[PDB]
Amino acid sequence: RDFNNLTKGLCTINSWHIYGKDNAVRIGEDSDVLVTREPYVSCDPDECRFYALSQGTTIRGKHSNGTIHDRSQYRALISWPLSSPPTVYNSRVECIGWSSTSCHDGKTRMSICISGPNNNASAVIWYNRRPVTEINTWARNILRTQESECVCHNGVCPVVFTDGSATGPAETRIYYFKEGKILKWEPLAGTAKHIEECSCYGERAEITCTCRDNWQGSNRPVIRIDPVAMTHTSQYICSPVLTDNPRPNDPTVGKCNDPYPGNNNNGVKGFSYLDGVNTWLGRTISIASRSGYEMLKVPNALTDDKSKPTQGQTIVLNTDWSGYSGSFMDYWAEGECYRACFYVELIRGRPKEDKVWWTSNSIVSMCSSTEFLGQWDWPDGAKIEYFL
Amino acid sequence: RDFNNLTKGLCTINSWHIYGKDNAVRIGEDSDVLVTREPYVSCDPDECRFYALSQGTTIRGKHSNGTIHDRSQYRALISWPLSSPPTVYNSRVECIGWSSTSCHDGKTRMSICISGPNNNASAVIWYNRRPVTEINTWARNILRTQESECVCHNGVCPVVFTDGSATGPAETRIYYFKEGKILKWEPLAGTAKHIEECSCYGERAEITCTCRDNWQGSNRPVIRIDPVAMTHTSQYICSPVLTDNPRPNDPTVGKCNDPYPGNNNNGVKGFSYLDGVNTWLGRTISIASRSGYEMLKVPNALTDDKSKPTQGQTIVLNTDWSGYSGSFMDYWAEGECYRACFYVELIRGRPKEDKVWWTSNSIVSMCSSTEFLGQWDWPDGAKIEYFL
Amino acid sequence: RDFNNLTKGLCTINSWHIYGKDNAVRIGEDSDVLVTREPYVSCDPDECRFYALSQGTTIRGKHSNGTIHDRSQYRALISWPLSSPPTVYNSRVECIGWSSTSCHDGKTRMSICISGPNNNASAVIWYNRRPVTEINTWARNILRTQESECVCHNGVCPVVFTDGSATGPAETRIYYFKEGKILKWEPLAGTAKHIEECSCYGERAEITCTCRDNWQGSNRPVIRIDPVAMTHTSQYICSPVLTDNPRPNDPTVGKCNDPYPGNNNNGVKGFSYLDGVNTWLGRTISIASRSGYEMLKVPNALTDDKSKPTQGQTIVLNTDWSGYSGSFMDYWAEGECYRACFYVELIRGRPKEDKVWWTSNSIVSMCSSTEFLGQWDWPDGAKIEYFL
Amino acid sequence: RDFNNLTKGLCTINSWHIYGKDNAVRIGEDSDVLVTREPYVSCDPDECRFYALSQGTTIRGKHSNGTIHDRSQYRALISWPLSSPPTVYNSRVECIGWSSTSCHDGKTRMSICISGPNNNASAVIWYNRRPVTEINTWARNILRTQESECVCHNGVCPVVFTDGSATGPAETRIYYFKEGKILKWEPLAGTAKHIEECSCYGERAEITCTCRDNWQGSNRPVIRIDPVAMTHTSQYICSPVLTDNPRPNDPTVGKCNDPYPGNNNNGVKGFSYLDGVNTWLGRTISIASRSGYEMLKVPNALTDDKSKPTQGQTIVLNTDWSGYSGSFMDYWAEGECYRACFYVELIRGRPKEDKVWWTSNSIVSMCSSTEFLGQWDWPDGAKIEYFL
Ligand SMILES: *[C@@H]1O[C@H](CO)[C@@H](O[C@@H]2O[C@H](CO)[C@@H](O[C@@H]3O[C@H](CO[C@H]4O[C@H](CO)[C@@H](O)[C@H](O[C@H]5O[C@H](CO)[C@@H](O)[C@H](O)[C@@H]5O)[C@@H]4O)[C@@H](O)[C@H](O[C@H]4O[C@H](CO)[C@@H](O)[C@H](O)[C@@H]4O[C@H]4O[C@H](CO)[C@@H](O)[C@H](O)[C@@H]4O[C@H]4O[C@H](CO)[C@@H](O)[C@H](O)[C@@H]4O)[C@@H]3O)[C@H](O)[C@H]2NC(C)=O)[C@H](O)[C@H]1NC(C)=O
Ligand SMILES: *[C@@H]1O[C@H](CO)[C@@H](O[C@@H]2O[C@H](CO)[C@@H](O[C@@H]3O[C@H](CO[C@H]4O[C@H](CO)[C@@H](O)[C@H](O[C@H]5O[C@H](CO)[C@@H](O)[C@H](O)[C@@H]5O)[C@@H]4O)[C@@H](O)[C@H](O[C@H]4O[C@H](CO)[C@@H](O)[C@H](O)[C@@H]4O[C@H]4O[C@H](CO)[C@@H](O)[C@H](O)[C@@H]4O[C@H]4O[C@H](CO)[C@@H](O)[C@H](O)[C@@H]4O)[C@@H]3O)[C@H](O)[C@H]2NC(C)=O)[C@H](O)[C@H]1NC(C)=O
Ligand SMILES: *[C@@H]1O[C@H](CO)[C@@H](O[C@@H]2O[C@H](CO)[C@@H](O[C@@H]3O[C@H](CO[C@H]4O[C@H](CO)[C@@H](O)[C@H](O[C@H]5O[C@H](CO)[C@@H](O)[C@H](O)[C@@H]5O)[C@@H]4O)[C@@H](O)[C@H](O[C@H]4O[C@H](CO)[C@@H](O)[C@H](O)[C@@H]4O[C@H]4O[C@H](CO)[C@@H](O)[C@H](O)[C@@H]4O[C@H]4O[C@H](CO)[C@@H](O)[C@H](O)[C@@H]4O)[C@@H]3O)[C@H](O)[C@H]2NC(C)=O)[C@H](O)[C@H]1NC(C)=O
Ligand SMILES: *[C@@H]1O[C@H](CO)[C@@H](O[C@@H]2O[C@H](CO)[C@@H](O[C@@H]3O[C@H](CO[C@H]4O[C@H](CO)[C@@H](O)[C@H](O[C@H]5O[C@H](CO)[C@@H](O)[C@H](O)[C@@H]5O)[C@@H]4O)[C@@H](O)[C@H](O[C@H]4O[C@H](CO)[C@@H](O)[C@H](O)[C@@H]4O[C@H]4O[C@H](CO)[C@@H](O)[C@H](O)[C@@H]4O[C@H]4O[C@H](CO)[C@@H](O)[C@H](O)[C@@H]4O)[C@@H]3O)[C@H](O)[C@H]2NC(C)=O)[C@H](O)[C@H]1NC(C)=O
Ligand SMILES: CC(=O)N[C@@H]1[C@@H](O)[C@@H](F)[C@](F)(C(=O)O)O[C@H]1C[C@H](O)CO
Ligand SMILES: CC(=O)N[C@@H]1[C@@H](O)[C@@H](F)[C@](F)(C(=O)O)O[C@H]1C[C@H](O)CO
Ligand SMILES: CC(=O)N[C@@H]1[C@@H](O)[C@@H](F)[C@](F)(C(=O)O)O[C@H]1C[C@H](O)CO
Ligand SMILES: CC(=O)N[C@@H]1[C@@H](O)[C@@H](F)[C@](F)(C(=O)O)O[C@H]1C[C@H](O)CO
Ligand SMILES: CC(=O)N[C@@H]1[C@@H](O)[C@@H](F)C(C(=O)O)=[O+][C@H]1C[C@H](O)CO
Ligand SMILES: [Ca+2]
Ligand SMILES: [Ca+2]
Ligand SMILES: [Ca+2]
Ligand SMILES: [Ca+2]
Repeated sequence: RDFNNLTKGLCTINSWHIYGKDNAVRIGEDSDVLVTREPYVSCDPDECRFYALSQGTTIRGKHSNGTIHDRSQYRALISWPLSSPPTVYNSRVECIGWSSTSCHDGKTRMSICISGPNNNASAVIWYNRRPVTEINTWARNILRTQESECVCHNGVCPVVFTDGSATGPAETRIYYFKEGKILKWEPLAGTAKHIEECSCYGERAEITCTCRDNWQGSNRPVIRIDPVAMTHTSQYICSPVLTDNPRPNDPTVGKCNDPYPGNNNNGVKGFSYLDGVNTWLGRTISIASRSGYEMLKVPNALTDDKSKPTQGQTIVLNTDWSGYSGSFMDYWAEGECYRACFYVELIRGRPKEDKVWWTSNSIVSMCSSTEFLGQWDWPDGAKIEYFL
Repeated sequence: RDFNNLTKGLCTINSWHIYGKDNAVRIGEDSDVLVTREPYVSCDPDECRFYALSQGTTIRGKHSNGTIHDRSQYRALISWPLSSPPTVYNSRVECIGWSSTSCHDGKTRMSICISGPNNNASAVIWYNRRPVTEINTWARNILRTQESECVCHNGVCPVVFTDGSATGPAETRIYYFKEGKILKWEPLAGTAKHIEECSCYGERAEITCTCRDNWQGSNRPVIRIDPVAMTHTSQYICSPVLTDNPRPNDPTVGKCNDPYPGNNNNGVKGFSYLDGVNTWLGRTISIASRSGYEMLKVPNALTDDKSKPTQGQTIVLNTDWSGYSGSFMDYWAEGECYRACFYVELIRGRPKEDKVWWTSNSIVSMCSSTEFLGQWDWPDGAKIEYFL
Repeated sequence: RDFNNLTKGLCTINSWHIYGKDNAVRIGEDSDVLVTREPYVSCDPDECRFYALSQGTTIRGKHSNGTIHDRSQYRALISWPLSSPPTVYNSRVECIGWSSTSCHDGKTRMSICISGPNNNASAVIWYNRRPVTEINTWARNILRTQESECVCHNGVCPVVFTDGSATGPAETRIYYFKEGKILKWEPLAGTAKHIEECSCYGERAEITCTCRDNWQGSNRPVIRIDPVAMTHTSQYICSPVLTDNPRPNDPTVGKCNDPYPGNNNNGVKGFSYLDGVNTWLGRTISIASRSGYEMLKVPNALTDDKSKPTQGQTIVLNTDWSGYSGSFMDYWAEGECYRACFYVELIRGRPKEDKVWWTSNSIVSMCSSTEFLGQWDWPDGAKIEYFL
Repeated sequence: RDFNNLTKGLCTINSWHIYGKDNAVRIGEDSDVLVTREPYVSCDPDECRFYALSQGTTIRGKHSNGTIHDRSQYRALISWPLSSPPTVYNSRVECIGWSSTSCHDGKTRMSICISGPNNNASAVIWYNRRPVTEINTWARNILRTQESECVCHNGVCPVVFTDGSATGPAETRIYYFKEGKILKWEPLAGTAKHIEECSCYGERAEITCTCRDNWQGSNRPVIRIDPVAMTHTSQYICSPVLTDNPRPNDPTVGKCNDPYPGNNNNGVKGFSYLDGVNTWLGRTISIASRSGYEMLKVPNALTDDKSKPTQGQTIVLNTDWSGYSGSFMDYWAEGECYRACFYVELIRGRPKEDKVWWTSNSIVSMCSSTEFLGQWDWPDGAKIEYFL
């Protein structure tokens, strides 16, 4: 009925409780589960759902052969009920394409899918399940966006896009949408040197995005957006607790306004919640591959170039595969504060498990507790050998 | 609540963006997907859906053997959520039969299915999911209709039917329905010499249908209908850019009031949007078979017998199978103009791929953009060899 | 909102048009379709659905072995969307048991299932999807009811039950329900000598049921019920056009108040519409087995012991299996009269096709037209050999 | 709209009628049915549903190997339509974990899942499908709860938890929730010496729970809770009709305030309805294993240490497997009294049927009748050999 406004601050994060888990690959071993990757979670005022890019085949289907590839005509943004698997029979298609974002503004949902060949991609912006706006590639090199939910304030839903090189300077733009229409866009500003796959959350009328510097940075760039003034800035997380992957070993002092060097041309989508002493960072446990996942409480990580962990929680053991992770919150829960949440994509199959011809994932997701809860670990749980 | 009125003109068509794609044959390789053909798309005020004639079997089922045949007791008009595949578990049956049309008048949906043996077929007209009117065969030779959506204006939904020869003069009638009841019908008038499978759209209180002259014409007949006066006329697209299939090579000058010769007794359902300089024609790229699909901007194609393309867009490469194509619009979108849309049926299996015993299709669909968007191609994507 | 009242007469029946067909056995060859038998159709004010007794297994499942048996703990009344098949994933369970009826009174649905061993069965009467009343066996011999929809008038929904011998005198009772509670019951009166499986319809405040005399009659008993006075009478169809199965050949004169002899201890559920000159009878074409199905217009069949057909329609060829048939109408359609409808169960498998270990059916259903429509035939369409 | 209040007494229980049965294992032999255990039933004001702990795999799936284990990261509370099976495509996930309860307070549903390793488990309390409260393990030994529905009165929904030894003293707490928040909790009081898996029901503003003393008792402990004062007491069922399993043979005199000895360190979840002369107890027929199930009318069982059966009903024969059983009622049915209901879990597979590698169940459920209804027995019905 009214546009949602970001009027609350973050709740105190003292631990993470289990929120949703779909066990998709385990169940998909013998049921009609779509192959996916690049999942996320997003809430409407009455329902929270799982989202992902389908590969337009089931995991047991012969067409799963080749699904390591990221961009094909057979991909689509799909959504499905929380903690169910993305099946053929219960998945709703939001739009067609191989890069996406989606968010509800309090009245209805905007969803964005990019499709096309590398040199001629375009974004279609859907609002209230109708296409409204289209945006053509500006740099003719894989126009691409967040792969997790956007955030809205009073109708204004900013979205970060990047078009251009994955291994050198690219052209990043912030579009400010309302009802699916472009109110304004700006080129990237501040000191972030490369931006991909922003993970965003909203509190007290401000939107914070933690992104992936694929080119040089093992610290993560951060964009902070004012959705009333429609202006932004960017920097890196200052902390020596480095949160991309792959990455070098943690130093004692990080970098605020430049990429922390050591790994070039690679990375993973990730997120953080940056809120003074209430600051938690996600990362893979391995510095080498997408294995393991932990949350670390790192007070003032954004602004303190020597901040180190004061607390932590294991999400996925380093003997289990992880993948993309990102932020969402239920902006429509009752209560005085917004409860931080996140998901981790648990990638199975290629390239690490190459006895199968497919790549897919399942999802685990947690939200914060003000309790100090006991931890478990949350692996995908499938036995690859069953698929041989 | 009120009947919809065609009060808008067409938006400017500067390119086509991806709208929906179900990847049915790829997914159907290992999931319970119904065999179909003759698909289309149609919008209600709150939802747009895929439609097709089911063959009353799954593609992996042994009963798919023989589904090259067009008319059996096991066919039905089914609909299903946009870009999902037509599965056993998510397909809604509209009515029983082997030829159909369907359209929403703003209050509720009329759907029409024809069934019966060739010499004794009948149409049942459903309105608000109840049968209301029945129409018996008048020429005792395969009573048949549009195979794509009809259009309504103030409750009046005209529908084109043909009964009689596919290879000689036949009896074409235009019925004017309201709430499922016959207000009036007229025999075909104007200069179109044979009519099948009209693809219709509505703008500024007028309904334009592009049809298939199966008997002699490689140019397409056009019926223009006034749904207030309930009168119509017909002619052919004047343009030398010939849009049936199979067809001869394009000439320099077309024919306005007669079939353009060169191919007899064959054709394919197709469509155009005819709007002065804003005129786009669809066709197969091959002149010989249902391969490839392109959109061509052909200014004043309807009225200019020498008009040639000023712009174009590839939809399906000539190394991929196409099939039937037709028009629909979301008459209930917000905004100042109606956004032209279309689908292309991507036929797989027999007769061209005869190593399988079945015939089926999947669907791709696009709508117009006022941007000049980059193009991709959109094949079915299934590997027939997986089905061997 | 209000109880429905039977305030209309029957429409003129000049032919039958196709209404619904689920092709369940064809589709069930390779999808998760439940084994059923004893199907029917029943309308709510907003929706008409298919109903049947499930056998609590799929047709391809190993537990379909043995489903020739009528009464087990694994049966339930299920319903599902019109013309879809009864699948595991789309079938709604109404209640548990192996004999049923169901009807909507304009406010909500009453459904009745009987379960139990032969000597200790009981009916549970559900209303608004809650159990309300229970009725214990009175004759300790397979308490059983209509296997097709009941009819309501001003809240009053009479239902016919029989308890006792299938091959001799039994105890038949008519219960008058309102909101699931017993207002009254009466023992069978009039001249019908044995009653099973009544097929009912309602017009002008009167409910007519055509039933099965399993003991002696090849003519069908008829119960006429006044749902305001809650009284009834019974007789047989007088016509020599005999409509049970198996049966002797048709005579020239039938019997009004006694069973027409020639076949003992056997029969099939069937129906008629008895409305003066507007009278149509259903029967199997074979006098020997459940093969073929036709509708015959037999003016004054109920009251004229020499009435013969003046018109007819083939529904199922005598080279195709039929089965149970029964009546329903959409009491909530718009218009001045009620449109007669019926279904025919198309039984496949045992005992006639004993190369499979299962028994199941699919459904075909038609409603009357005031047109003289062309006829087709409507077989199940499955190839038993595919199931070997 | 308003919180439900327990304002009715129990209806007179003269027998039990069949309520729901899903036949899950029979159907699951060839369809995508999830492996479960620990099922129950719970009503909302408009719908009653089946609930269970999923094992995050189908029964035919290779991941069903190992599902004898109770606690894994792949378990979740799921619900699904009454008498349908828990399939991949129709099961709704309530929350993630391996121990649960759920109840509707008249406005919305509270659901509670516990997850974690044995020494660090936590409960998450969901209300209106959002997480609201979290409770950390207090005794670091498998925090666990009812495995059947809780009961609410005026918003207050008490829940029994136990943390600590299964074979010695443990710490049992009663939490009083409202809108998902903790109003109060108390440590267990009264004379019950060990509490697990309480089966609860509500009448005349009082909640009665029959539980499992795993440590020493073959009589069942009972907790009676006042949800207005938020206080409780506990004792055992006094009756010599002993209702745990395994158990010694029935004596002539039971124990009111102590465990009846004979079996240590084992038991099964069960229930009773304790209402003076209207008192019925459930138990397994075997004293040795979870085989058979009967209901016994035992007047004043709670308070009379010599009470013996005056009536009974067989639910499951002693030649069929049973399992957990528990109580629920439809608090929103019309009428002057609440109708007692219960379910029995029918466990199949390991450890008793060890030719399969899985453990699963199906469900049967009954409600009371004021009639003296004939009895049937209600086995799972699957043939284990089909799964070999
Ligand atoms: C039941 O559940 C409980 C709740 O989960 C669980 O208790 C939790 O236990 C976990 C696991 O131990 C704790 O997480 C750790 O937290 C560490 C920080 O806390 C320490 O440091 C603080 C600041 O000085 C102290 O305040 C704090 O003390 C207080 O709390 C204590 C409770 O544990 C209590 O006993 C104390 O007396 C006191 O009150 C405490 O001493 C955190 O540092 C640690 O993370 C590091 O270690 C992990 C390896 O285990 C790494 O995976 C992680 O990445 C961090 O180390 C890496 O990075 C650092 C920063 O750069 C580097 O310095 C390190 O060298 C290391 O770097 C290497 O590895 C990297 C990752 O691979 C790589 O990138 C680098 O390049 C390099 O190779 C962990 O998060 C959690 O906080 C506890 N929670 C609570 C509320 O207590 C309990 O155990 C369970 N109970 C049972 C019975 O099972
Ligand atoms: C990224 O995305 C971009 C957007 O899609 C894409 O750019 C697009 O490129 C396509 C593919 O080239 C363009 O489509 C073509 O459009 C042609 C018409 O445009 C020409 O002619 C105009 C009129 O004289 C000129 O105004 C126009 O110039 C302007 O625009 C230019 C941009 O391309 C610019 O460079 C110019 O300087 C200027 O500003 C331009 O010169 C259209 O004619 C063509 O269709 C024909 O060709 C296809 C074969 O390629 C056939 O499949 C098609 O059927 C048409 O040819 C057939 O039919 C004609 C009519 O009868 C016959 O004359 C021909 O002989 C031929 O007939 C044979 O074949 C038939 C079909 O099989 C058969 O039936 C016959 O019997 C016979 O055998 C095509 O549609 C598109 O317009 C561009 N869109 C835009 C906005 O620019 C860009 O390339 C992508 N970028 C990258 C980097 O990949
Ligand atoms: C396109 O669609 C059209 C619409 O469906 C279709 O036309 C229809 O054609 C069917 C099939 O022929 C017609 O059904 C038949 O109707 C017969 C009754 O009509 C006749 O009798 C009337 C009364 O005297 C005449 O008024 C009537 O004449 C009028 O209409 C004519 C149109 O056909 C027109 O030409 C005339 O000039 C005139 O205006 C007409 O003469 C009906 O009797 C018949 O049923 C019997 O026959 C079937 C065998 O074909 C049996 O299966 C059926 O059971 C009936 O016969 C059995 O039972 C009788 C009663 O006891 C016995 O007397 C018989 O001996 C026989 O009994 C044996 O078999 C039993 C069943 O197995 C068994 O139980 C017994 O023991 C014994 O063994 C049939 O229903 C239909 O009415 C036409 N509809 C219309 C509107 O015209 C048209 O053909 C299709 N067009 C094309 C081009 O394909
Ligand atoms: C059609 O449907 C009808 C409705 O279901 C069905 O009739 C029902 O029949 C069942 C099965 O017989 C009845 O259930 C039994 O009820 C017994 C109690 O009723 C008796 O005792 C009363 C009190 O003295 C008498 O009032 C009562 O008489 C009245 O009713 C009669 C109707 O049957 C009528 O004929 C009379 O004239 C009169 O009006 C009647 O005499 C109940 O005791 C019995 O339960 C015990 O027996 C079962 C074994 O069959 C055990 O499984 C069960 O556990 C109970 O025995 C065990 O426990 C007792 C208590 O400790 C011990 O004393 C026993 O020794 C025994 O203990 C062993 O076994 C235990 C379990 O394994 C073990 O734990 C122990 O350690 C030890 O090893 C049973 O519930 C039902 O009440 C009838 N219902 C009605 C309304 O009539 C009818 O038969 C069907 N009709 C047809 C035609 O099929
Ligand atoms: C899931 C998994 O086995 N992760 C291990 C981790 O347990 C660990 F052994 C590791 F060496 C690592 O990268 O930390 O190697 C991973 C595999 C490797 O980095 C890419 O092949
Ligand atoms: C899909 C496909 O292969 N189309 C080719 C086109 O690529 C092309 F090669 C063609 F020759 C054509 O008709 O244009 O032949 C088609 C096949 C043929 O016309 C019928 O067999
Ligand atoms: C379906 C079918 O084949 N019906 C034929 C009918 O075509 C016919 F040949 C018949 F002889 C008949 O009963 O009319 O026999 C049926 C089979 C038989 O009565 C029982 O086996
Ligand atoms: C289902 C079943 O066979 N139950 C029988 C009962 O029929 C019975 F024979 C029994 F001995 C019993 O425990 O009563 O043994 C059960 C199996 C045993 O207790 C554990 O293996
Ligand atoms: C939480 C848990 O492990 N519950 C299991 C249950 O899954 C189930 F497996 C079970 C059982 O079947 O007996 O026992 C309980 C635990 C007992 O109550 C002893 O404390
Ligand atoms: Ca990087
Ligand atoms: Ca032609
Ligand atoms: Ca008979
Ligand atoms: Ca015990």
